[PDB]
Amino acid sequence: GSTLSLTTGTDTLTGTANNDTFVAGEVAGAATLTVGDTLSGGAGTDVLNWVQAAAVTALPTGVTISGIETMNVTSGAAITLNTSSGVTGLTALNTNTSGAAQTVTAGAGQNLTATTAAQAANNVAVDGGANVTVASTGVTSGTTTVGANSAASGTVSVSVANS
Amino acid sequence: GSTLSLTTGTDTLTGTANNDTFVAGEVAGAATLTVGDTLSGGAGTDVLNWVQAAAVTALPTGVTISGIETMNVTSGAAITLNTSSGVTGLTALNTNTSGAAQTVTAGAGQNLTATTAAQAANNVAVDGGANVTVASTGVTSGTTTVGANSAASGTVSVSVANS
Ligand SMILES: [Ca+2]
Ligand SMILES: [Ca+2]
Ligand SMILES: [Ca+2]
Ligand SMILES: [Ca+2]
Ligand SMILES: [Ca+2]
Ligand SMILES: [Ca+2]
Repeated sequence: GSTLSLTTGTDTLTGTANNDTFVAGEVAGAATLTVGDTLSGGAGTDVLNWVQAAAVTALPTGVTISGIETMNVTSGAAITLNTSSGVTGLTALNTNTSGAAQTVTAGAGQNLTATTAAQAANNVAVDGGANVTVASTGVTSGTTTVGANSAASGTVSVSVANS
Repeated sequence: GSTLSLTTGTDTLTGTANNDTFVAGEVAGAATLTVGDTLSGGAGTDVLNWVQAAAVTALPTGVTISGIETMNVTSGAAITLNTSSGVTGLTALNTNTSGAAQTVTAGAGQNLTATTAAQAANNVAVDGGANVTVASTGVTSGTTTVGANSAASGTVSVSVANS
């Protein structure tokens, strides 16, 4: 497939109907998933990689992801996002912190996986989704908490490591 | 092979499975190894050249280097990096200072070489790696120190010149 890059602007990106991958990285340390961004996939080998130094905070205004099967979200700080709306066609959501909190809610139909390194006193909380997986290492004080607001459609699989 | 250039953005670079070389220089004196950069090698003639006026500090968030055999790191200031993770497939790490400190840790299986010109009162400290080599010139006050925290798998070979 083809590889498509988001900018610090408003992007209107449309995939090849093939193995295509969407990059929502940084530009000068400025986020590229931004207001009004609309992304569209085509055929079923579609990936969105969202990577940011800054904390993920929510989906930004007017953003719509569609036809993209896998969403990877990685932050230098906390993640807080909800994906029960704006996002359609998403089978797999993977969220990644190292050393800060996570507060994620997925739509049913989406397999959530919340990987967290060096969790320390930070709290993971996840909700909704189809199959959920929590994978937390370096844990300490941190609560892990699943389905407190909305249960999973499928299986829960927490795992937690402490040193 | 083919020759691939990193930008001040998020790069998704994939080698030919051949003699390919990856350039991670500067753009306006802004680093090109940056958040979310993912690099991928293929076959075994793979080189990453990372060159920066600014001190090397750590691998940036979400960066994954993979399938790349040789990593060259050159800085106008200090180097501090650990490569026992994030980097996979790495047989050779070479780090280069001129007139500032070095604090490097390599994974076993990786041959470390820490070359330092005009060391002066700056301290070299290295750890881990397979074969390690320290090559220090213009030395003065500077301590040289190997395996204080983790020994080498193979041979140590320090050499130190003072004027
Ligand atoms: Ca597609
Ligand atoms: Ca954008
Ligand atoms: Ca698709
Ligand atoms: Ca880059
Ligand atoms: Ca290659
Ligand atoms: Ca290779």
